[PDB]
Amino acid sequence: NKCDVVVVGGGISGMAAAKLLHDSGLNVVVLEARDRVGGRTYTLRNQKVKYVDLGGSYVGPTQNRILRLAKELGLETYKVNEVERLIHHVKGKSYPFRGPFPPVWNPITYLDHNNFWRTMDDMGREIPSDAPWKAPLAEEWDNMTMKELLDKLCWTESAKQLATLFVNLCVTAETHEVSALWFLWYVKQCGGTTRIISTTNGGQERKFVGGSGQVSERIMDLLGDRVKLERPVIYIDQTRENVLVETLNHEMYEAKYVISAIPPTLGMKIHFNPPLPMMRNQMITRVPLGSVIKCIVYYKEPFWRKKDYCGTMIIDGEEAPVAYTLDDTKPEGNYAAIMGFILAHKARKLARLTKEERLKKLCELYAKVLGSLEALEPVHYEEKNWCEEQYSGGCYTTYFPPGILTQYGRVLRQPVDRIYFAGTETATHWSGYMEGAVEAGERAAREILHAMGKIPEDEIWQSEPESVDVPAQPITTTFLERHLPSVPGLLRLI
Amino acid sequence: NKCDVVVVGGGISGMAAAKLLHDSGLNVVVLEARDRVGGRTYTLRNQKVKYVDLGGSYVGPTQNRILRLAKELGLETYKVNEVERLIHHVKGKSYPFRGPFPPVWNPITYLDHNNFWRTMDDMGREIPSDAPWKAPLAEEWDNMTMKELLDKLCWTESAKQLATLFVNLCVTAETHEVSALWFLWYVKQCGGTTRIISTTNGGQERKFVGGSGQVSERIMDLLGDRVKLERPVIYIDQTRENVLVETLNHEMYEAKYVISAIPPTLGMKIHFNPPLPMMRNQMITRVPLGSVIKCIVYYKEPFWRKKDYCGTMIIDGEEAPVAYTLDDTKPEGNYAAIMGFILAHKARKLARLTKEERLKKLCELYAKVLGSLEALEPVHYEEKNWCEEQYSGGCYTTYFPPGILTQYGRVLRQPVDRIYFAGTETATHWSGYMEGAVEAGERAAREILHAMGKIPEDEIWQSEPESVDVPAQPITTTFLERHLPSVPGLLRLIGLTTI
Ligand SMILES: *Cc1cc2c(cc1C)nc1c(=O)[nH]c(=O)nc-1n2C[C@H](O)[C@H](O)[C@H](O)COP(=O)(O)OP(=O)(O)OC[C@H]1O[C@@H](n2cnc3c(N)ncnc32)[C@H](O)[C@@H]1O
Ligand SMILES: *Cc1cc2c(cc1C)nc1c(=O)[nH]c(=O)nc-1n2C[C@H](O)[C@H](O)[C@H](O)COP(=O)(O)OP(=O)(O)OC[C@H]1O[C@@H](n2cnc3c(N)ncnc32)[C@H](O)[C@@H]1O
Ligand SMILES: CN(Cc1ccccc1)Cc1ccc(COc2ccc3c(CO)cc(=O)oc3c2)cc1
Ligand SMILES: CN(Cc1ccccc1)Cc1ccc(COc2ccc3c(CO)cc(=O)oc3c2)cc1
Repeated sequence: NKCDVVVVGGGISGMAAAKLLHDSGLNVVVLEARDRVGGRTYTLRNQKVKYVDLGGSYVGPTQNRILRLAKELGLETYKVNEVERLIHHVKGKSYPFRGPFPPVWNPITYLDHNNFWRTMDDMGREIPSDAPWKAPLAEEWDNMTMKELLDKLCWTESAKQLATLFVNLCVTAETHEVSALWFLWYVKQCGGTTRIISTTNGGQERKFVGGSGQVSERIMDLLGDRVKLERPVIYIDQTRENVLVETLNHEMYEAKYVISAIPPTLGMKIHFNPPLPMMRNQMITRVPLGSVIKCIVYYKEPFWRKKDYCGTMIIDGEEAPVAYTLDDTKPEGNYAAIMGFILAHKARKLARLTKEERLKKLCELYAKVLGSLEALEPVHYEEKNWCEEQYSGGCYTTYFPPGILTQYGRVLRQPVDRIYFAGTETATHWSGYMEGAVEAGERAAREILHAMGKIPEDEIWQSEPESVDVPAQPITTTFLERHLPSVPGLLRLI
Repeated sequence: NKCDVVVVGGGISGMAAAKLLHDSGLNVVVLEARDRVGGRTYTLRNQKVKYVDLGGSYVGPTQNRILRLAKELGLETYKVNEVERLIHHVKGKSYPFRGPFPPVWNPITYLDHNNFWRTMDDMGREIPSDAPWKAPLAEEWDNMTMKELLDKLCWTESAKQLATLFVNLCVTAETHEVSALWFLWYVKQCGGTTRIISTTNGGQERKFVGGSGQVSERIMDLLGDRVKLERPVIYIDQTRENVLVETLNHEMYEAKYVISAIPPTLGMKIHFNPPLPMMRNQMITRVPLGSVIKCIVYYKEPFWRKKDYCGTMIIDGEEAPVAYTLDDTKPEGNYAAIMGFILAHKARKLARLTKEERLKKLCELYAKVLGSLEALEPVHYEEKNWCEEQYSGGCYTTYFPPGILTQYGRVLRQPVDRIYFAGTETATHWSGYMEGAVEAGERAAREILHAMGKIPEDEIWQSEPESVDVPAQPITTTFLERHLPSVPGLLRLIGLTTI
């Protein structure tokens, strides 16, 4: 019935918001559509896997809010295995390498590849994190897909395939589907190409012991009966003195304020009175989520480490179901496993198959990439197709098609009367990640503390001290990386 | 509570479906979200306008189903005024012309222009109406925006600017927003470039006496109390023997089948049990509608006719609020009016102005374009911003961004258990129009008649006799239009001849 704030959605963002309001002395209710909390994080437990992250999993340096929240809740991290060599599989062959991205040996291709990622970072430096529509070339860049940008920029097929794989892996969408402006903002607001792609010293450095689902679960433990499971919100009425929020199971919640902590497009599942203003009414029809099946094959031992492979595979080409993998073995060396993503159009394609059919295809691919018959002998398999989730819409995050971010992007976090907007999509650092979810939940919470007169405006956005446990090292470039010419640049000099 | 078929949506599609099902003996209920039927058609009546269409309005040759439905309901059509000259306004100057598109005198530009719409129609013939994703180059065309297609095809800026305006007018979206495959399909399934753009012998030839809103209102008259206004559907449960459909005002309806006759993305407003299959689940987050404000400025007299202007203006330029107008004078010659569209990014930009400020900007534009100070003397104004409609999502219709139609297109009208899909977006001919609404509504109803064993499979898709009142002149080309080279084709002829 009555409270101070109703939070819609019990993902990390909603939970982080609810925890902050609760800790400040307000009465909060969290309305969650599903029979669980965690949303796009989900940790499955059984005896075969012990625990496995089937959704969001990795955290790394510069993600200081999720690390502080998780540490307070009593969680600890361990490092993803990256002691041995990475593998780039291209044109049916495996090339082992060390470092964040595969070395290029052909000198023309080297120039072209080097220029491409240098250029993504250069372009990013002109895009404000909190307002990408204010980039000097915002409209130009927003009216191009990433496919067009890559066709203009890449002179070699081989750099273009690498760059395409990069886009597919970062945002689980095809290059032709996404705005260039949006994608370039996305990379930049994670701290750039190196930081976004890297395990060591990057976004995939670490996992939580026991799974990331414990973040949402432990906050639920704190809030007790204030969290209502299987309460999908259908109706929010703001015509009266207090805000009225109705659920599908026929309950009514009354509050001074609401935090919407759901993906923007899932706003469509709610009937509003009065209707939303025009820009938000259209925006929420224009912002899909990507497509991904997360797949984990278990083995008796981490047999790849014997061949001096870490388990990371970057896999080129149309025929491979999986483009990217990481070692998902536990810290102790047991429950050996490879984690792989079936991305974008391959997710639509292979979802038709049975679970056993997908396992066979993955095992045969890994046998080829890792060069071991051991890969043909899985002891267990887990997978989740996030495309089929009614209350997520896909994974990892919301992508913006061409034209949308400049026309509608301004309204993402704009309050609608007494509704404030959270969700990772509204963050300005690591938006799309669990880190963004924390930033956005806590920021929306503090917007409401400010509307209530409890805090000054300058405390709505709060900086975060660096994690002592997971410090950031500088991102560096070499002299040659910075000043080698592009392919057209070399041509002009001839 | 109990019936044979619940129809969700009381637009033309829903009402056509419900009418067919009722006439064949079944017990139907229509659940409509709004306090009125008609959806994206809406006829306003007051003493200043008598009546005016603020949404869907025009019908034309080849739209035989809406013409038949309208005629059986006791409606009549009249011709939109195209007696005098059209105007093309570009770079601040007005160029009167006759015929469907502004003729191009600069020969190079002529070749480029000619080639552009010829290539639109050529590519269109590659694309099956009922399965655009089966075109031989479906993938390549779908992975491209219309902006990229026009940048490759137009060797002159003037052709490119005309092509851009064509896309904005047809689908109320920017060239960079829409899939090339989708747009080429959309045009082809309307009968091609000429048919879609034309007043005489095209989509905009006629209007209903009294407004298009009467189609929905008259079917509601025939169905009586079976139509339920202010029943937004929130929940559809298919787990039991009978389908359960729940509304926001707390009513439960129980049926054998459901027709969903709402724009695909407004399917998001419904919670499904069991959950939708993956492909539909994602598809309905990927298919927005366009952006338009429809504006009608009333004048003492249709003063433009006296200058030998019919009232049609094709207006190119960033400063121009309105890109296209038609004469909206009553057939009796009174309530003189100009109907205009504010399209795509201009809808967004100008929505933040007041009604009075928008009227002012339109008048100043019309005055310049028509060369007439009388345009600054309006007697009345009406407008409707469709972008602000919770239960439409925009107008005229749904567009597909790059990559969506090939990946998700095949599930648009794929039934989900005992839910069948209508709405104009699921039609194969004049999808996006009132015609497509009628086609899709009647087809979905007949899918259900087949499921119930009342008709054979070959009667689901039914052809439509040609209107005797609105006969279709065929679309013809001249020899020169068919065989004149493109710009790069001419350049090839030049390089070859000089060797
Ligand atoms: C799915 C996924 C995500 C993911 C990733 C891999 C996959 C396969 N890998 C990641 C990673 O390694 N590291 C990382 O930091 N993030 C990763 N991601 C993304 C990450 O999981 C997400 O950014 C994050 O979990 C998003 O959190 P947020 O709190 O913003 O959103 P959410 O989890 O979707 O929660 C929304 C909740 O709202 C409920 N809901 C939806 N509709 C309603 C209604 N109408 N009423 C009530 N509740 C509603 C949802 O059920 C959900 O719980
Ligand atoms: C908006 C517009 C449309 C239009 C046009 C100009 C404008 C500004 N010009 C046209 C023209 O000149 N000639 C023509 O043939 N078409 C033109 N268009 C398009 C035309 O209006 C539409 O194609 C057509 O009206 C679509 O009919 P359909 O029946 O397919 O779709 P609808 O009208 O949107 O009806 C949907 C109904 O469903 C209700 N609804 C929505 N959600 C719910 C829920 N959850 N529960 C119950 N009911 C729901 C809507 O309220 C609506 O009545
Ligand atoms: C193909 N690419 C080329 C390249 C790109 C940029 C700069 C230099 C070279 C190398 C590369 C290496 C590793 C990656 C991995 O990137 C990600 C990005 C986001 C995630 C996420 C998102 O949360 C989850 C995850 O499990 O793994 C990820 C992995 C991408 C691209
Ligand atoms: C700019 N263009 C150039 C061109 C386009 C194609 C072939 C040759 C030249 C000419 C032109 C002229 C008129 C039009 C008008 O097109 C439409 C399309 C759909 C509608 C619709 C859709 O319902 C409603 C309406 O009131 O007006 C429309 C008007 C478009 C294009």
